[PDB]
Amino acid sequence: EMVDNLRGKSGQGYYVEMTVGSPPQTLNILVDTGSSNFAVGAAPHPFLHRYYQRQLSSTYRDLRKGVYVPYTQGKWEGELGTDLVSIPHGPQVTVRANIAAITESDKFFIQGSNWEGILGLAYAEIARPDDSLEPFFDSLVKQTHVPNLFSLQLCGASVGGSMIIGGIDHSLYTGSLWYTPIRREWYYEVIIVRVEINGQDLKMDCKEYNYDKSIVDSGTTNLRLPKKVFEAAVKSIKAASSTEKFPDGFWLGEQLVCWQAGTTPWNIFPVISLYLMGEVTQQSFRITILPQQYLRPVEDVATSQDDCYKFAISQSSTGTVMGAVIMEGFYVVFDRARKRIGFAVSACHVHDEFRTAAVEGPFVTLDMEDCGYN
Ligand SMILES: CCc1cn2c3c(cc(C(=O)N[C@@H](Cc4ccccc4)[C@H](O)CNCc4cccc(OC)c4)cc13)N(C)S(=O)(=O)CC2
Repeated sequence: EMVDNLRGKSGQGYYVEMTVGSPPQTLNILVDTGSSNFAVGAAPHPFLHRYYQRQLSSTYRDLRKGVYVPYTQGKWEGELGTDLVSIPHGPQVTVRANIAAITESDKFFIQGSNWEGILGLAYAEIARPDDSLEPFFDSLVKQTHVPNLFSLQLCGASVGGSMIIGGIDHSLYTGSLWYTPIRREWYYEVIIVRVEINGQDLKMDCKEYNYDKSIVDSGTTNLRLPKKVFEAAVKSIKAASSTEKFPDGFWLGEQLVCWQAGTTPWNIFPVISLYLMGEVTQQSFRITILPQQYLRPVEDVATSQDDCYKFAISQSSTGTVMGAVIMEGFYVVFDRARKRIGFAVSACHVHDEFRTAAVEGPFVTLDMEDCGYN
């Protein structure tokens, strides 16, 4: 019943339908494992088709406290309160939850995105103003009998997917689920132990891959990498694809690359393998990323004699972010109850006739180094 309950536009997030207040007000809400505040547009905005009207909800309670939340992209400010919330195509329950009513924002809402708010699915430790503001999923678990776990199947301009709350839907993946430990419960922080481009190790001290943290983040589009790792990755992808020369602006994500419709040279771009820490000492597994994932299609009727793409790997000063283009084609299980993240090949997996995205292991390392940065 919960399958295919996500929609979205490429590069603009995935959202689920929710209702807030009594009587229920329907809003589309972006699913974000990279933050912990539930917030909704609550005042008119040029890019909002609708917004939360507190005056029409008898169950709304003002907490008489303001809140400000800056993301990597965009920021908003709002007023804290609580109200009743439901998920029409999720669990059939109603819970009272904290809600930030967004009254002002900057570069947060996206023109034509079809969502009006954001659902932060991470832990209280990174909630604003502080960790006493209980996140939605915590409220959901406390107030209902829903198991402490959710899974995301994000599929690759209209896109779709499934958010399954309370369990795992085996129809959504094939093969085995591999688990990596959640290192610390704030973001969904994980540990990358090795990175290869077309089978070739980048050969860095593995702490570099996790400077200063690595997270799984559905609310971020790109694979974001620490500067040192980003430069190494680009050098290696350039080398692999050297049969064609692209403008420096493409690698900086400032420019599109286009080919005649249907002629994208996928084969000249390498597969990227990210090895994640396993649940056993010095063991790991890898997820493999095809160019069909990290070259993101940019839909534009004006350019449609061609297929055009943006490079969806970018530089970070705040650690590695495994964003939506990494999650796409995998079934990702956020197993909060057992403090682990599971990965499996998704039913909507990425592949052509030569290569397939994969989740595989086990791999062993002799080096006994802890790859966590802290
Ligand atoms: C999906 C819209 C989007 C596009 N892009 C990006 C983007 C970042 C974020 C981003 O910051 N997303 C946060 C949520 C969000 C979703 C839609 C629109 C605006 C923001 C996400 O929560 C980031 N999670 C890490 C983080 C960083 C800083 C403060 C936080 O506070 C708790 C959380 C969103 C987009 N870039 C930096 S990027 O390199 O992935 C490429 C462009």
